[PDB]
Amino acid sequence: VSPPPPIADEPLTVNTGIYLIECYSLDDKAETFKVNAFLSLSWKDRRLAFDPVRSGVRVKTYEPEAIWIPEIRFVNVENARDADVVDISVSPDGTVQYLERFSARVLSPLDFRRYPFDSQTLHIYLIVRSVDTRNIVLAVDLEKVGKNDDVFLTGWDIESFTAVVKPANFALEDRLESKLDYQLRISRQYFSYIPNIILPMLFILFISWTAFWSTSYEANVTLVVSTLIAHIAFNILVETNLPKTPYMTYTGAIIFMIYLFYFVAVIEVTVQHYLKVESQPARAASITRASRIAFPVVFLLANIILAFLFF
Amino acid sequence: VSPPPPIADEPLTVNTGIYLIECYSLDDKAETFKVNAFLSLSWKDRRLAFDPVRSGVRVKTYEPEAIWIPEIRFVNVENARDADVVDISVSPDGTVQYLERFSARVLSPLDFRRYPFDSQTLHIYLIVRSVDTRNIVLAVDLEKVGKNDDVFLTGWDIESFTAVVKPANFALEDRLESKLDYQLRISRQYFSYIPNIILPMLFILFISWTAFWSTSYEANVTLVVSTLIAHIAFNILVETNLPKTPYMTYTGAIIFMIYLFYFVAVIEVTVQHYLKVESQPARAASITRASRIAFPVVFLLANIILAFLFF
Amino acid sequence: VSPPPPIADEPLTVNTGIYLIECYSLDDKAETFKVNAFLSLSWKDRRLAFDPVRSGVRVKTYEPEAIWIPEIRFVNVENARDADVVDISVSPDGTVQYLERFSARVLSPLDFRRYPFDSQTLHIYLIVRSVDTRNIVLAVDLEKVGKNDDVFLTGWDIESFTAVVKPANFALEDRLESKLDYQLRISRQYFSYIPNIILPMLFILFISWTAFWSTSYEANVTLVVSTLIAHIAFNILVETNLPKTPYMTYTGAIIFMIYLFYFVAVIEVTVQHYLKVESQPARAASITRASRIAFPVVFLLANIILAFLFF
Amino acid sequence: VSPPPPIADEPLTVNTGIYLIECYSLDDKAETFKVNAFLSLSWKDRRLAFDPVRSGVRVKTYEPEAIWIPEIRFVNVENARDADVVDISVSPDGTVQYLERFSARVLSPLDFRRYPFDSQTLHIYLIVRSVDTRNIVLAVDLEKVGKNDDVFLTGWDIESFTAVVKPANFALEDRLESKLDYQLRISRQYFSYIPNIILPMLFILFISWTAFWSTSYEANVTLVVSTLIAHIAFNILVETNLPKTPYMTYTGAIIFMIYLFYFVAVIEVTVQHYLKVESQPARAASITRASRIAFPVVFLLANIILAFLFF
Amino acid sequence: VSPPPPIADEPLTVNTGIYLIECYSLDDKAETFKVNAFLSLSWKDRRLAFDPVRSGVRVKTYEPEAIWIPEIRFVNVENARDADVVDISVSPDGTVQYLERFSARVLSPLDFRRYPFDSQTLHIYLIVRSVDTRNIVLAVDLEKVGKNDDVFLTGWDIESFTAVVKPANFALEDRLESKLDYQLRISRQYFSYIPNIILPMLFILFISWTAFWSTSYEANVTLVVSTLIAHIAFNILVETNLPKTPYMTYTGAIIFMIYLFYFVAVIEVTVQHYLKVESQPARAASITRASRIAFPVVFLLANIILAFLFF
Ligand SMILES: [Cl-]
Ligand SMILES: [Cl-]
Ligand SMILES: [Cl-]
Ligand SMILES: [Cl-]
Ligand SMILES: [Cl-]
Ligand SMILES: [Cl-]
Ligand SMILES: [Cl-]
Ligand code: NA
Ligand code: NA
Ligand code: NA
Ligand code: NA
Ligand code: NA
Ligand code: NA
Repeated sequence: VSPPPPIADEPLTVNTGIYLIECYSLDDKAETFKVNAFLSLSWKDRRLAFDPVRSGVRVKTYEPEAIWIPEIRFVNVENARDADVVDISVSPDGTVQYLERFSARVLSPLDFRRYPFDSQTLHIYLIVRSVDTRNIVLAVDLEKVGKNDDVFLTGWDIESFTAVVKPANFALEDRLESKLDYQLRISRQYFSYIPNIILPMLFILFISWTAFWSTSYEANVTLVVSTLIAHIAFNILVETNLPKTPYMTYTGAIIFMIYLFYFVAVIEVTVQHYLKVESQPARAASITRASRIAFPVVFLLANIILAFLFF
Repeated sequence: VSPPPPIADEPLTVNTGIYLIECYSLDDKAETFKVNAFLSLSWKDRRLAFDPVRSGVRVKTYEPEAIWIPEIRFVNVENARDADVVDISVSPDGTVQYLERFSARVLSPLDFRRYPFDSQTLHIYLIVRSVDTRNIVLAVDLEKVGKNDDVFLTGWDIESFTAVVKPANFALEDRLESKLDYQLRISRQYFSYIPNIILPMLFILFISWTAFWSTSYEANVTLVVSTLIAHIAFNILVETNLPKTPYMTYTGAIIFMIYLFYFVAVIEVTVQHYLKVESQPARAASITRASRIAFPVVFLLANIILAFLFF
Repeated sequence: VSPPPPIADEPLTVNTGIYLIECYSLDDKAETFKVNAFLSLSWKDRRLAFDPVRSGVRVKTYEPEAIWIPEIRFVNVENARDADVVDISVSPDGTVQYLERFSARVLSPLDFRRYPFDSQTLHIYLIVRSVDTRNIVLAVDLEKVGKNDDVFLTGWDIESFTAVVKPANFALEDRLESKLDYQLRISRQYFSYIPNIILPMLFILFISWTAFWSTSYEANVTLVVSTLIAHIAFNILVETNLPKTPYMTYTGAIIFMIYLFYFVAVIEVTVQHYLKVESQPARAASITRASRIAFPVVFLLANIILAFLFF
Repeated sequence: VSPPPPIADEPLTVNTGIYLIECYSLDDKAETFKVNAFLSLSWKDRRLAFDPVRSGVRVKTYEPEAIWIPEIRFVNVENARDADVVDISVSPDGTVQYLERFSARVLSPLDFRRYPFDSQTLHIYLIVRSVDTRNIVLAVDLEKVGKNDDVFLTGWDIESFTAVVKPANFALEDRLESKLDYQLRISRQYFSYIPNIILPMLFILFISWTAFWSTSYEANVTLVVSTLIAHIAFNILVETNLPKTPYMTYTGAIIFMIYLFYFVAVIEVTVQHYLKVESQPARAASITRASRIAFPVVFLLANIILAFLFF
Repeated sequence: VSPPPPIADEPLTVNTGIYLIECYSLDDKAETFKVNAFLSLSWKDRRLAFDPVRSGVRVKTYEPEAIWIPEIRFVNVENARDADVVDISVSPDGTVQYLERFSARVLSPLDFRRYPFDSQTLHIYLIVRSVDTRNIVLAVDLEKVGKNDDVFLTGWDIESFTAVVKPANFALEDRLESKLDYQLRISRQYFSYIPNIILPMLFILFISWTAFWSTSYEANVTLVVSTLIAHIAFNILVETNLPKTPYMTYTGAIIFMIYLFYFVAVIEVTVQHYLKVESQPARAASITRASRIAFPVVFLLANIILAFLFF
């Protein structure tokens, strides 16, 4: 088999569509997601044309090996897609309608800057390479792009699944390549982060601030050091759910800042004890009373600054 | 091979059945389960009809390649099922009996709202896409739906395996699609959660309440902060066995609420110490004595409220 | 190819044997084990019979495709076995000798009631489904059942590998099915649990009891709470190596009971401090002295009761 | 099929190229990385030459089975590459142009000495084994070596992808072997290590040094021991992201050194308490005051020495 | 295809060789290692004899399916090897030279008694089963046994790769089997265990001994209990890298013994406090002073005894 011959000098247009059946396993650390979908292909092959009257058939079915089929690949996949051909239908003018169901693990970078209040645009890049005989170009049949209503991605909200209609045509290894960008827009369900990480982390921080209403150094050291350790546990927990980024994430920024608050609280607790031992408690009392206001105020303002820089 | 031709205009009815052999790996985080089962298919193909008197044979056995077989797929699977054909039998009137043994990893959402006292309905969706020549519709042969007595799903009780007899017929990418819903009803074995998570979590909480019978601030801080850390460990342990949900689970609610009790216990311990330092112990004594009753009472009532909202 | 025809009305007897080459990966949480073995099959096929004199051979070697071979399956496997045919040999009277080497992941429930002093019976269920043409029944050739001397299952002692000689014949979807039960008896190597979990867990408990020889409330609180946290760590460690069971395991029972001992030790430490503060130390001394005997005595008796109930 | 015959006595030159499409999963512990790339091959097969004016066709497209193709393998792969042939083109003179898209998991040792400020040279070794008929030698077509602009390796910066043009020709098992070295130069994005591991580890260390401004032994013991435990947690966290090395890494050296600082701080806190109990506080005061300067000074100098030895 | 016929009555000798290309993933817990190697095979099949004059060629190249190939298997593999035939060369007398490149996960028991200062002998067992027509025996061609210079097993030193030249010929299921033992001798790189586990574990132990220079019970309890918890963390860390053994490992013995030292240190700290409360500090001072010498001395002697018993 060889590619369909051009009537004039035109490129062969392969119309495409992706219909999502299942979306699962969005792995943040790996920056991958698994997909199960229909891939539809359509092109004209004059050599397969027929007259309906003398044939007695309005449509003709073929086996993949019997006819020429464009070698369509995904750019951003781990391994080649697992595909099973569903149907190959030919109309009288030789218009081929190809349908396959596939499953693939897709590599798509994620922007963690606003985590866990982030949104992402996942990409599925469709590609075809041209042959010596002719140039093969991809197109989007919008009527064949979509997703099942039941498509759920655990921990995410699916906003839209659209295709950038104009392909990116370019040369690769001295042959032209036609690339389409299918975009799946998603937004993270931040809900669970509030009772599981955010609030517990705030509670332990506020508990360390009770040391500003205590003159007991031994108790103060216990309050600040114990809560700091619990903060380290949350920092470790958060970083296990995320890849290493060359930038600060919103959560990472807050987590990092909270260490400064623990560090300054230890200085305050030390200064307070030192003065009381040096028979200067009036003074230590001034520092402690100021700290009761300063710590929550600086915490609020620093958070407003951070939220502003990130959102 | 091509589909059996219609006598009139009727759709081809493919009778189905699923008989569960093994159920394993119900993964809560992934919202998947693995299944090993028999898939039974039955349809009439008049082209295969024969005379039983002259043939002397009641049944003819065919190889899958020799005859036309409907392309039956599962909607909610990770990858296409791993199937092995067991038997193909044809009756004299041309009724085909197909039997395969398959294994598949099934995607089925779980409702964690009542965890670990939850029940689930797992789904296995069977599907067929109509061909250009004719419309294919699915039916349930109840005589071929079931499960082996030894079918065990570790940590769950299997209640029933039934099929919704009426298929969901709909158009998808300009063809008809016939979908059947096989339902596996299961209930979680909550037993182990009691001695492993629930009771240990209650013991540490009650231990924090012994601070209401102590005037030692240093010991009190140690009691409340140490048990709080142990509570954080249980919170982390619980969240590792569960996916992130856009809602509160029953366990999540209790775990979250317990933080409030630790937070208020720290305030009480602080207030008590502050008053004793300020030479107001009679007052501190009133707050501490009230706390001895208030803490267990509010804990009981808050739990009754939560159990009511969730069950 | 079709099954051997019956001389009278007899079912076809397929003689079986399993010879274990390798046993590995007994996964307690998954309740699976991996096996690498020889599967031997033998049956009479008269159509294959030959005269040794005429043919000039005493044995005939065929390829699997050339002759009829029974469709033998394993019931309790995750996926169908990975098998490679080693030999097919036909004797002059049509006695077929089939040999394959296979590997499979087997599902076999485990009873954790006596963990880590437990013994198990792993099962490998061989099955055959009858054909329209004839009924197929399985038998055990004891001369072909065994295991390599070097077969080792990490963390277990292999006791025996035997087969229940009488098959379980039953109807499944109006066809006879013949099931054989191959049993691998194993006993857990409990050794390492003693220095790694049991003794460390007892040491920390005994350390909590030193609080019965101390009047220092602050030190007592530190002793009991710190050791309780270490006990929580061991509880978590143990539960990670085990699946969730709808029953109490021996270790689970001891682990759970030890919490009660920590809880009562906290009450004692609290009561002691409360009385001393209330200027009643003579009394507190009576409770503390009683506790020094009561705690180890009740611990020993409770352990004798538990060991009795479990063994 | 057999290899192309030599015109004189020359070895067959197979021109190669690797074009990276995707780079993912650089696993530090496993010392592996996954790659998805184009592999291009070119050689002269005179038996395939044709006339350009007579034939009318400028290029002939063959199926892999139709022609002789050199058996090209990767040395440093876990399993054989997953490959799909994209195109085979023959020019009039018989120059074959082969193109495949492959995916592979590559074993490539990493030097962790400067971790997390390390750079690596990943290798992809291409190999060909000569045949009895003739010797096969590899060459690099630099026009066919490259990488997609979008190639991202999470947590790393990709510097260059080049090939050592001169193959390593050697005898192995009495036949010639021709090996090419493709080099992917990468540098680790150390950014995230600063707020996640480095700074938290420095903060806890500085917190231990507040014990040099405290006379309270009980508080000092709590400060030094608690922070040491947090240091152990960071040591464990770091070692989980790294394989075991027969050398010290930069981070490993710092982590190890910090233990010495905790050890000496415990000695100081002990010495201070001992002297105060012995009614020698003037002296304990001299040791404590010296420690306030000595600890940060020795820490700075030891770090300058370490950075010098490692960079 | 059938086996080559014997000239007299001798068994067919299949000469073997294994050349290691890659060694990776030595998994201590699983007692497995992955291997990528060349498997060379050589046997005489006179039925393949040819005249170079008539056929033109001096050596014939065959496809595996075209000729008889001995069914060579590995005994100790999880699944059947992933193999790809590199060459099948037949010389005029009928001597076959077979070369395949394979990858396999090998089961090989490990002796952890001296861990992490242990050495191992990994085995790769090659096997052939005899057929009816004739007996097959294996031999080692030493010229074809070896390893690539670049072969590295992360965390191990490779000493030698040799074969036991004499096969183990034995009967199995009424047929002969010929088994060869390929041995890979390795020694563990213990380096990293010193700064990561050994020294940190010794530092925390020595820190607990500072309690012998302190009269503060509350500080002593904190010193001994905190370091004990850190010791538990190291015990857990070590046991995660190792399988459960029915014997004591060297590290396991030291780790276990250190618990006894913590237990006795708690007794000492308790005894000291008890006597001081009972107004007997002179005596308490004698016990504490003795402990300062006894603890390090008994620790040194117990380690000399253990090192002696293990090495
Ligand atoms: Cl693809
Ligand atoms: Cl499917
Ligand atoms: Cl099976
Ligand atoms: Cl029955
Ligand atoms: Cl029957
Ligand atoms: Cl390869
Ligand atoms: Cl093998
Ligand atoms: Na084609
Ligand atoms: Na068919
Ligand atoms: Na057969
Ligand atoms: Na070829
Ligand atoms: Na304390
Ligand atoms: Na063969």
